[PDB]
Amino acid sequence: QQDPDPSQLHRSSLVKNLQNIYFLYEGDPVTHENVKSVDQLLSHDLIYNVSGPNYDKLKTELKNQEMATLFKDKNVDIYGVEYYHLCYLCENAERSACIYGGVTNHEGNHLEIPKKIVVKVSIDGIQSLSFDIETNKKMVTAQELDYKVRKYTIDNKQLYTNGPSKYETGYIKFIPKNKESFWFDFFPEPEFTQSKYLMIYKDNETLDNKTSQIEVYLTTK
Amino acid sequence: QQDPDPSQLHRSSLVKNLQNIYFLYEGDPVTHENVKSVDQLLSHDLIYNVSGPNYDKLKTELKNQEMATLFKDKNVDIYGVEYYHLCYLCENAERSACIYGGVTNHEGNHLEIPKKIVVKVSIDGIQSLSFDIETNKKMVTAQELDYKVRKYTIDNKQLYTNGPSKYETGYIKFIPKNKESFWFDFFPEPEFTQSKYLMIYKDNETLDNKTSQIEVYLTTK
Amino acid sequence: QQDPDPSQLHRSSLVKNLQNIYFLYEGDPVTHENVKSVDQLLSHDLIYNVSGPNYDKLKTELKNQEMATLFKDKNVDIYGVEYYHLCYLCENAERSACIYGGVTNHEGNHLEIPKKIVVKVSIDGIQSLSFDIETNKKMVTAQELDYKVRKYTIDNKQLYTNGPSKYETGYIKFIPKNKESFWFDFFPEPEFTQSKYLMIYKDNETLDNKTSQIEVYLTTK
Amino acid sequence: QQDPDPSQLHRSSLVKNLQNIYFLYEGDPVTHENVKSVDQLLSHDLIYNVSGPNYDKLKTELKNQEMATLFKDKNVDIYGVEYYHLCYLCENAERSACIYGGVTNHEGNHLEIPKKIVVKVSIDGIQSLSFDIETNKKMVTAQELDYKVRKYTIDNKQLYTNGPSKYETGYIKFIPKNKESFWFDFFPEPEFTQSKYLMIYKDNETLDNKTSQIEVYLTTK
Repeated sequence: QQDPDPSQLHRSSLVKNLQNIYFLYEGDPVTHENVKSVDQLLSHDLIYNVSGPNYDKLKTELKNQEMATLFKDKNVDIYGVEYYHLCYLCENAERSACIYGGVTNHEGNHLEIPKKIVVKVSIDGIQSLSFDIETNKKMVTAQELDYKVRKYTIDNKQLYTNGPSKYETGYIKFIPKNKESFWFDFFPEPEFTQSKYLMIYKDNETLDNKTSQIEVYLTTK
Repeated sequence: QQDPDPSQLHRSSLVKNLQNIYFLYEGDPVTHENVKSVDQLLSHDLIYNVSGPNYDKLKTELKNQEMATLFKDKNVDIYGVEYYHLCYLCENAERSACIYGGVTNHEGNHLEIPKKIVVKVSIDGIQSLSFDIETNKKMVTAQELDYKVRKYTIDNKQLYTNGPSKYETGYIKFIPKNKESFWFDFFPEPEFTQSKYLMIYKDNETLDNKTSQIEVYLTTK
Repeated sequence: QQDPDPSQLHRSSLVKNLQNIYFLYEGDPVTHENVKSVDQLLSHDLIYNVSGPNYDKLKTELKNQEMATLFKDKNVDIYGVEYYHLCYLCENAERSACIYGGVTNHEGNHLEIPKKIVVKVSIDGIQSLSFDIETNKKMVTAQELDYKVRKYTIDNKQLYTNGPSKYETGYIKFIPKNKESFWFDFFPEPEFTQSKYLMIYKDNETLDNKTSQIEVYLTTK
Repeated sequence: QQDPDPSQLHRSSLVKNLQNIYFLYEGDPVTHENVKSVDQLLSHDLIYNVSGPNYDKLKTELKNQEMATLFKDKNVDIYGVEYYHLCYLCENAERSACIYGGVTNHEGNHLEIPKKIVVKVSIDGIQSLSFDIETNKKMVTAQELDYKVRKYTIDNKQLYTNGPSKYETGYIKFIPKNKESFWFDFFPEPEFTQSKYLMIYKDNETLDNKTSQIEVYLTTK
């Protein structure tokens, strides 16, 4: 998925209700360890009886029925950026949260020593700096890492606010060692929803954290 | 409103998902001072551009169009028990909260010193102890008084928990000076939703707090 | 009930999307004979696996838990005014229909030949129209008779159109023999929902069709 | 669409509620000629003030923001398989219908005489039948042609029933003179929703009806 050409990046200043992007990235992510599914709603999601602040039932929509049946009877670890508005999990659940992807096998995936990852960060075409992020998994979802990056960038250089952004465009690029690199745009469409926007994590793309690489590109104005 | 015949109270051991009542009275209420509505969905509701931890638009459903148009353009104070599940306010709002009633005119309703109200509590027929709640309004909603009552007994007598209750039945009774006593059952029907249950606050019933009385009847059954 | 003051009646000229009331009463009602409930979502409702043009699951919301368990294991006949928008039944049902009340015991309730009931229509204080409706039930819901009456004047006197009504106010008055008269206002509040408006049927009010009388009062403009 | 691998096809006998695919193709399609969008909910959709039975507001979801804006101000023709369950268009619309794609420019896309297209059907490896479908458009969406192929095989060869299908697997393959051939699975995943399934039409794929071929492949258990 070679890189976006300028015109291909969503312009933050046309976005309406941009704060709903901020709330996803400024808050805490959903994280659970050594859990196993207890039901599913469609054939391509799995439902977990886990709890966090604001929820006690968590649904994740994966790539298709084959990925879901895969993880269904497996103890896994989860790390997702959740939403509530338009989250659908069970007719009787009043405190549910939803994510896409963020699923990995627990058995064996744990790192005693946490791998630190360099985040090369560019602005208006020049590298302005970098920062490290850390993960405890040998094989991590690209989602878990895109979040740690945006959370840091939000609180350190105001990537998102409860309001307008400073940057016009932005995307994060995951350059695996092995195949095709791939990117995510930091801004949604003018009129969007948190659930449609997060579909970027639905592919459950997981990648070797010792070998991969992370680049971020932003523009001002 | 004749007091509950015993076969008229809801049995807690029959409630599915009773923990959803717990979250309502254990968490903080929604409060705003001297605010004005900015819109409405239906004729009997009012929408406020106000914020709290998980929302930034708040809707109150009042008794009928009459009552909503009565407060529509007034500066009011809001004291309410809010819900998110099944809360509908606007097609574009992704961070909404909803309540029933809880509205009092702001201007001239403030007490300079809080008024204590004695709350008598009975368990299996015996007067077991009294505690006080407080309010800053001369005219307060039964709702504000009911929430403070239930918050205090959830954290001190374990009225509710994330799971079953010590108690089989319970209700709170208001005895106004000027008129008819009324009461609210502390447990919903077996299969309920928080929005349906909170409708006890829809009529926006308000009391003179200097002269109101509160009694609570709980059974251990 | 006390007959309505003109100030109590809703002015149709104030209604937004009045055409939503038209579709309810121009369309076929939902009817089924000798059936029994198979489930329920909440305690005040009953679900029937019965079919019509556009649905294969039908939910009826009754007065309270008491009334729903009263009819839960009985063979009943159903006669309702249904809606789709905001109809909630089951997470797995994509073709649902919803009504309020309209439920009657089937055993012994059928009449050999239809019982005709006269409907007196006053327009602006002058009663120069009479028409009949008929039912196959000895104890019929007000709902059934009311649909009957509104369907007839929608097509005969243009009570409703896909647009405004030539009538400003209008209401139907049921007059039982033995007990209390009561009425339904033909127009809803300015901004409403079909689900909200149809609650006039939730109490499942049933009467003797041999003896009950019907009057309708409309005002032009 | 690389032609399907036998393991890539969805087996109809695993599907829960296959009748919900049946009602989409046995029912009439939504068709409108020379209409112009009027609004939009999200950037990738367009809403049309058009009617049909059961609806008076129609929404189509296209590929993305660029596609909605391409047709936004255009007079277009619409031909789509509509759904109601989980269709959202507006907070005030109680009668809406939704589709994916199905949009073609109106201007000079019409044909004096319907183009007749021969449909090649194979069943378990042998081509046992050919029938004709027809379109009035020069450039027609694949959606429109699939609808006609399917309405035909439902009514004549039992492709779908209010119950299971006579076929275990099924797909339709489109072969455009020029570029890449593509195909659609006649069957959904086991637990599905109509809304998710119909996304096979979201990309609004369109082809020249004079030079595109339709081929149908079915297997029995």
